[PDB]
Amino acid sequence: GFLDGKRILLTGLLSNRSIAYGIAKACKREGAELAFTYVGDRFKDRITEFAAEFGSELVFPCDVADDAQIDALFASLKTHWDSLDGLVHSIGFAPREAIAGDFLDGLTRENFRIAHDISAYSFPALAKAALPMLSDDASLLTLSYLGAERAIPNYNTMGLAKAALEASVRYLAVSLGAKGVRVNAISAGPIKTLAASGIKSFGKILDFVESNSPLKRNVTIEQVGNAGAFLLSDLASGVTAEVMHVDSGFNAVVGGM
Amino acid sequence: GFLDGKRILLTGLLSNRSIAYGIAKACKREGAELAFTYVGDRFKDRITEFAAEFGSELVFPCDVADDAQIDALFASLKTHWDSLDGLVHSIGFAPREAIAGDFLDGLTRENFRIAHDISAYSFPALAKAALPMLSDDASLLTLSYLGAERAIPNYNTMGLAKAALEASVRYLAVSLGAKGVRVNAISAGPIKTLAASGIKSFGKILDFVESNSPLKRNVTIEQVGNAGAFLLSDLASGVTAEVMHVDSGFNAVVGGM
Amino acid sequence: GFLDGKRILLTGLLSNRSIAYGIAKACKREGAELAFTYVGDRFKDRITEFAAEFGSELVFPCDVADDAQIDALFASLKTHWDSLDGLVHSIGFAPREAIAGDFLDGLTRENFRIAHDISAYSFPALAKAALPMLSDDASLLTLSYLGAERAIPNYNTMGLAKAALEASVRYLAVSLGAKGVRVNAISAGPIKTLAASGIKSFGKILDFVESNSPLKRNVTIEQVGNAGAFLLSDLASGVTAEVMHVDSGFNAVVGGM
Amino acid sequence: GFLDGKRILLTGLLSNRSIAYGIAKACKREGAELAFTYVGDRFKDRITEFAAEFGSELVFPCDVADDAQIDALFASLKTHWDSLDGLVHSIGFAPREAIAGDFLDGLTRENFRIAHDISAYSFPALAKAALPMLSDDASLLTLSYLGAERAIPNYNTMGLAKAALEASVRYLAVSLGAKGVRVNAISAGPIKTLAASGIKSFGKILDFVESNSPLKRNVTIEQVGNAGAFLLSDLASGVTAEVMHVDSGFNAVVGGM
Ligand SMILES: NC(=O)c1ccc[n+]([C@@H]2O[C@H](COP(=O)([O-])OP(=O)(O)OC[C@H]3O[C@@H](n4cnc5c(N)ncnc54)[C@H](O)[C@@H]3O)[C@@H](O)[C@H]2O)c1
Ligand SMILES: NC(=O)c1ccc[n+]([C@@H]2O[C@H](COP(=O)([O-])OP(=O)(O)OC[C@H]3O[C@@H](n4cnc5c(N)ncnc54)[C@H](O)[C@@H]3O)[C@@H](O)[C@H]2O)c1
Ligand SMILES: NC(=O)c1ccc[n+]([C@@H]2O[C@H](COP(=O)([O-])OP(=O)(O)OC[C@H]3O[C@@H](n4cnc5c(N)ncnc54)[C@H](O)[C@@H]3O)[C@@H](O)[C@H]2O)c1
Ligand SMILES: NC(=O)c1ccc[n+]([C@@H]2O[C@H](COP(=O)([O-])OP(=O)(O)OC[C@H]3O[C@@H](n4cnc5c(N)ncnc54)[C@H](O)[C@@H]3O)[C@@H](O)[C@H]2O)c1
Ligand SMILES: CCCc1ccc(Oc2ccccc2)c(O)c1
Ligand SMILES: CCCc1ccc(Oc2ccccc2)c(O)c1
Ligand SMILES: CCCc1ccc(Oc2ccccc2)c(O)c1
Ligand SMILES: CCCc1ccc(Oc2ccccc2)c(O)c1
Repeated sequence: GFLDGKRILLTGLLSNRSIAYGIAKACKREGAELAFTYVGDRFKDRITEFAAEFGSELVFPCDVADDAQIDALFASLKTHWDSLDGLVHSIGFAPREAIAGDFLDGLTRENFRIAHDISAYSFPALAKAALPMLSDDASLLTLSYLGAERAIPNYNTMGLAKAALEASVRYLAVSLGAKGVRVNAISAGPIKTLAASGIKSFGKILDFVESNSPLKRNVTIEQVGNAGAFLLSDLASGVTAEVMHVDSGFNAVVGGM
Repeated sequence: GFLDGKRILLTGLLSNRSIAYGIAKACKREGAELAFTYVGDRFKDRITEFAAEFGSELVFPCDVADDAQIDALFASLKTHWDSLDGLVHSIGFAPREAIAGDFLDGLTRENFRIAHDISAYSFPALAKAALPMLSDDASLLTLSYLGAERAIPNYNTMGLAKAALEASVRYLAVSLGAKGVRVNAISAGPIKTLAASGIKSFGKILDFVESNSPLKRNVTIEQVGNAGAFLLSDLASGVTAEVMHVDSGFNAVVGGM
Repeated sequence: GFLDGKRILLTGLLSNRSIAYGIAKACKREGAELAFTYVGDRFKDRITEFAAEFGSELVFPCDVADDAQIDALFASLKTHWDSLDGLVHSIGFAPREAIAGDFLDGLTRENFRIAHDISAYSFPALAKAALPMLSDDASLLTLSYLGAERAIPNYNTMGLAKAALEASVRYLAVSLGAKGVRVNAISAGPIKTLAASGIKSFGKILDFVESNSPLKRNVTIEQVGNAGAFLLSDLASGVTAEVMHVDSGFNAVVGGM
Repeated sequence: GFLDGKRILLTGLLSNRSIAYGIAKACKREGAELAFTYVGDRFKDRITEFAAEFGSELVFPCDVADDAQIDALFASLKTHWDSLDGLVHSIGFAPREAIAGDFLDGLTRENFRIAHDISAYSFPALAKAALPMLSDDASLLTLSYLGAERAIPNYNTMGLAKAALEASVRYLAVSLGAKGVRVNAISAGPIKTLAASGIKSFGKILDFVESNSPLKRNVTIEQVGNAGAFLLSDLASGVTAEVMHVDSGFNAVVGGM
């Protein structure tokens, strides 16, 4: 398939409901060879299974909060893979206050810092840290959300991280485009994942979108998985710096009238 | 491949440099079954060859300026294909004055009318005219340009057609999304085609883009072809109402500084 | 005030609820000198009153559908005013089918043509037709709507006109910016006017916006009037090609969740 | 004038070339009553003059890096002013590496943190910290740049801060819009200020924009000053969550072809 022989490092695979999960399936299904990351020694076992399920024996710890691990990650990886062809950044986090209720009520220098550190900075951070072993046709891909461009209830500080993340996509594309590397983001629709547990009335949004999206249905990690494989592949060799909505077209309407 | 067994009607195939040409290759290459259109009886012979080259024997006249032919087109087609799975609208035109030099100098109620009739109206026109035989996973795809969103020298009235075209994409996605139909547009970078002959200093733009695009190179009909196949395919089953830039990332920078 | 001595031609003044009405008040209130247009001989009397109410004795017929009247308009005007300092385009229209119910159900080559002729073409049409007597600090201003950028129920074909109109703003700004002329558009929120009678469930939208706008209220022609004066004024001497939302911030949220 | 009797706190006034300077002039000129901030005890003297020049005797230290001073600021201010009617955030900063040369070359967890802390977080930070004494017609205004939406050479990490800042504008508008408070940003064109010294080839950009802007000229702090007075005033009572370009229309074109 269109990923035959491509070596892709996937982050953010946590459950079988993870967006990163559907992207692994879609990649494996297209010939890709995969490697994975996890956070903390207490997940080391779960990711090892998941990796086995995709014929991979490569699992690496990486707390994107630690310069040390990010650097360790690519040193380790280097001994197994000669070069890297794809990196998937499926990483987000915000203190629980910062994504609950009133925007200003959850705001503090600390929450802001953390949400931006982990959800925004980490993406170009990993990029700089892969630059060395990246290939010439290589493709980076990150996940984002409509909340970066429009005020969504409860999203709050996540909204700002995501705006910064999407700006980094553009600055990455320019920085790495010289070397033939492409950088893109997918803007996904609401999908019930672990991370999604912290968005109160997530159920309200999900229902709303199913009512008003042009396609009148919710998206799935397979749909998102499928678009990602594309962007990671050479079919998308003319596509860099894009932010691609995959949300049954929801961004495009004004719903509920 | 990801288009196995899909039946796709392609318009705007004129030369072997046409965008519609690269999209046919990409589709055929992915298992698609193709049908084509042409304008005027004096091209009837050329399109028949082209169709042969993609294992097709289906060629149909269609001047999108004529309600008659647009209707004839889908009546004819109906006797061969039971249903339609994909339609590609690769059609643009503007009187030569309207895309030369000063915007206001080429402006006249007549030019405006024509450019909008042919380049914009025709897309949803064809859609209404296919609605009857369209399938449930069907996908519509049109071509557009960055000049719809930013003032490009010489583009002029084409700029306005293209803004209207892109708006129709959204209204189409809503109208047809109920029936499971997806509608999308690709925003292509500068490609030396016959239509591109009418843009003076097209050579200036093309050179500029090659200098300043993040990927530092120009796009090709194969790159555009490849993205189109994707959008026409069920890989993009979560993607509707999108306008997808395929231009080495050019929209995303500010060049020449 | 900030319009002292500026001579401004206003179109689209039909009732005392018209957007063009609130812009006249705001302009007069700021020292402006006004002139007005009307359509058909059977409104000649109403506009004459309205003009009196703003200390003006200048009323001119102009069916923007007729090259003749558009030209007559500025010939006439020229004998009274030596030069023009501001033009307000407050003109929209679409056959009733084209803004009712299903998008595709109201679509016909004829409706499309008409809505685009009157709502879109007319703006740059008038501009070319004023170019001769326009001054160096002159400012053009048109009205638009959020339906140009996102699919709104019932808006339909008006959506496409408005996208083309907004593109013309950019091409105008480039064309006339050389001569010091500025061109801008205001994107207004829902306001109960005569034109708004043709949007079924306009009452539904208006209520929705009042519920979900960040400011939690609907806009008024005075609010729109006030922004327009600004754009027409030399306060906005650094502002061209802008599309300025004036809608209690509605474009910026995702409502109803 | 349109700011008669309004009490506005201005930050970021550093030189007579400051953007905040032109906004003070424009505000004073329209009837406003002003108060100012400064950073560090070694500027205490300069701001005191500047404040005298606008008939103000209110100057307050505020390192937006310190929770302490931000809180002190509004406690102090409270004893002089009963309530606040306008706040201007004219604050930006990034380590010199982060805005020099290659994006990835200037990237470090620390630079990112700092640029986001000072340029992005500080705006809603100040807002929460003013909420108590803010009035019902109150208006917040921040400064931003086109680099938030498109990759500009050298801007780099500033690009991301600015994207986050502009997202905060939307989330602010929603949070404070309930209480009648409006929140807006101005996207300014290149202006030779102290902060602008750190952008290498700033002179290249400034020249480029003067060549290609629709108005064919650069903007000035008076032009920006004038737009800001507007947004701070009740003329803009229908305008919240907007990001208003003031850049001779530069965002709207594609230059250099
Ligand atoms: N759920 C949705 O609807 C949705 C929509 C759009 C985007 N997203 C985005 O997609 C991404 C994935 O979220 P998800 O929905 O698949 O939920 P998920 O929980 O399955 O994925 C989140 C991942 O973030 C990882 N992560 C958190 N902190 C980390 C750290 N300090 N270092 C490294 N990794 C860390 C978690 O381990 C987890 O694997 C996120 O970036 C999120 O913003 C989710
Ligand atoms: N080269 C560029 O960078 C570029 C970018 C974006 C979109 N396009 C678009 O793609 C399409 C074609 O591009 P192209 O470069 O191959 O131009 P092309 O001239 O080489 O081919 C386009 C085809 O549209 C045809 N056409 C004209 N009138 C028609 C009608 N009434 N009915 C059906 N077809 C008609 C033309 O004759 C031509 O065959 C157009 O829609 C154009 O707007 C070109
Ligand atoms: N209410 C809304 O929310 C809203 C929002 C944005 C823009 N508008 C726009 O502002 C303008 C008018 O709004 P309105 O609410 O006052 O509608 P209105 O009907 O109350 O007044 C608009 C005027 O345009 C006039 N017009 C029609 N054909 C004309 C022609 N050939 N030449 C000159 N004028 C003509 C109408 O007759 C009417 O007098 C239109 O451009 C419309 O698109 C309305
Ligand atoms: N120069 C331009 O072309 C331009 C264009 C668009 C936006 N801007 C933006 O406008 C704002 C003002 O910049 P400027 O161009 O007027 O230059 P400026 O130097 O005159 O203003 C910058 C201000 O930021 C202040 N500041 C820096 N660190 C601070 C801190 N730790 N705490 C509080 N205040 C601090 C400085 O004291 C200074 O007063 C910035 O936010 C900038 O991003 C500048
Ligand atoms: C609103 C649903 C969309 C969405 C859901 C979950 C998301 O994942 C999060 C959310 C907050 C913090 C960390 C990760 C997300 O980015 C986007
Ligand atoms: C730089 C030229 C970009 C471009 C070239 C050809 C294009 O196709 C045309 C051109 C003119 C009229 C109608 C359709 C186009 O849309 C855009
Ligand atoms: C919710 C309605 C918004 C709206 C109302 C009236 C408007 O003015 C019209 C309406 C229909 C046709 C032509 C011009 C408008 O543009 C937008
Ligand atoms: C490129 C010119 C536009 C611009 C110039 C100076 C600016 O001010 C800065 C820049 C970097 C760090 C801190 C403040 C700015 O935001 C935007």
